[PDB]
Amino acid sequence: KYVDKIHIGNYEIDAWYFSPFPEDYGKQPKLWLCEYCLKYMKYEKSYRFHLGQCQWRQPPGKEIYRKSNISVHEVDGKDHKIYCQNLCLLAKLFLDHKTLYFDVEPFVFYILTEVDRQGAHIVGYFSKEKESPDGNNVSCIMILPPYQRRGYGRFLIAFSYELSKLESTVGSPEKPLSDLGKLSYRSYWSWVLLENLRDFRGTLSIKDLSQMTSITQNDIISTLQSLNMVKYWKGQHVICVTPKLVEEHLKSAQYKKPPITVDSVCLKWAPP
Ligand SMILES: O=C(NNS(=O)(=O)c1ccc2ccccc2c1)c1ccccc1F
Ligand SMILES: [Zn+2]
Repeated sequence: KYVDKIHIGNYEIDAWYFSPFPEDYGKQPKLWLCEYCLKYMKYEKSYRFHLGQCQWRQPPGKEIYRKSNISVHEVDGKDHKIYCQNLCLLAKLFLDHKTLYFDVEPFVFYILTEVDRQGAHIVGYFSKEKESPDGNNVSCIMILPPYQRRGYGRFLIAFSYELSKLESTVGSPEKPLSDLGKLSYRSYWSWVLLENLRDFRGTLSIKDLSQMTSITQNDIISTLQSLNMVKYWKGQHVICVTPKLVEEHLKSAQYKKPPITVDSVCLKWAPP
């Protein structure tokens, strides 16, 4: 009755949540998605026919990042409506709190792919309001289950701050965050802040850290609290940490997997 399993690329993936594909699509045992155009289909036969015919081998929009075989495409919801609606219905299978699937025009979508000889394979994405009244620099972020916990979520979170830095603005993801989203942002913020506290030497204040990283002061402060690296004095949070304790944290298991890093030399972007 609801869609409970999809086939995309060479993956079969079980759903985590309800997504409002049309009812007739839910009745089938699996929904079959083209991994390049994200068209959803009811039958293995319509899928195989589509695979032989569809000419797309990467997302639409502009390739604003490419380094080796990792790419990001910026897709404006106005310009590529059906692709963006297909993407938001795919995403809602894995996101409990996303509420927007059809009214995609106010958004831009950043699609992460891993490229081989056959084409550019979707890993995940984040959407971003073109104008955010609350200064959200991500609306929803989703990594398909077979790619989770493999460094791609860290990449996309960093990429969203690389956009904010080019916009000279701070930003924070829209709440609520998933359980894995919370842990991922906390760990990302902790790494970034701890690296800056090692590097600039050298009394940076919180407002300094916010300008260097585009992380809001509130998210810097909550992170520093979790790390016990702030004192409070006459109504003000103040950084309080030794170079040794910064190094103890940076040496922890949390930060030991080799990251896929955003190389800003490979990012081609200016404010929309
Ligand atoms: O797949 C994910 N997270 N896991 S991850 O491997 O990309 C990751 C995420 C953040 C990290 C921060 C510091 C050190 C290593 C980190 C590794 C993920 C899924 C949904 C939403 C956000 C996410 F980030
Ligand atoms: Zn297709």
